[PDB]
Formats: sequence, C-alpha cells, structure tokens
Amino acid sequence: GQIPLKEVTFARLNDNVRETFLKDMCRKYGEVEEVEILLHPRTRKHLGLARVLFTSTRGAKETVKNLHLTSVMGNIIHAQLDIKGQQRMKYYELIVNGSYTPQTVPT
Repeated sequence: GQIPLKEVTFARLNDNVRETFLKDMCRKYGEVEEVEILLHPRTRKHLGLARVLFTSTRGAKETVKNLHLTSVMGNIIHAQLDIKGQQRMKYYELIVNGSYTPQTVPT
C-alpha cells in the first residue's frame, strides 16, 4: 500500500454486532483505536457495515486474516483493508440507493 493500512471495512455484519461487540471482538486481534457502524440515513438501521481503526498495521492485517469469511452471530463476515472508506462508501451507496440489502451487498 502507498500509505499505512490501519483501517478495516466490515460488510454483512449481523445487526446485533454494533460498536461494543466490534470493539470486544477486534481487541482479540489488535489494539483498536475506533469503531463505527454505518446506519441507513432514514431508518437509522444497521447496514451491516463498519469501520475499525487499529493502532498498527499488524492489528488490521490479523483482523482481516481471522475474521474475513468467519461466521459471527450467524452471518458470514466480509472484512478487508480499506483506504478512506472507498469500498465501505460504495457498499453504503449500493444498499441505501441501490437494490441490495445488508446481507446481499456485492463485495
């Protein structure tokens, strides 16, 4: 990467996986600085999307290694490194404006 890859984008999160769960879970894999869940602009419901910022690139990479395609609360997580929420924002747009749901967004 051309800059430090410290941030992970999650998609297809079960709607019970909110900020406290995310932080507790991701602390197993690296030191977590911040967690954020994205909500629908109108309903304020969970889009299955989240941002988790780590202190080190090692924490972001370990998180991706261990959680991508892992089932958490009965849904298979998508987890990838993301710069400036490029992919995360596309997924937001596809679910909110497009025809997709949180569990069917194409990644």
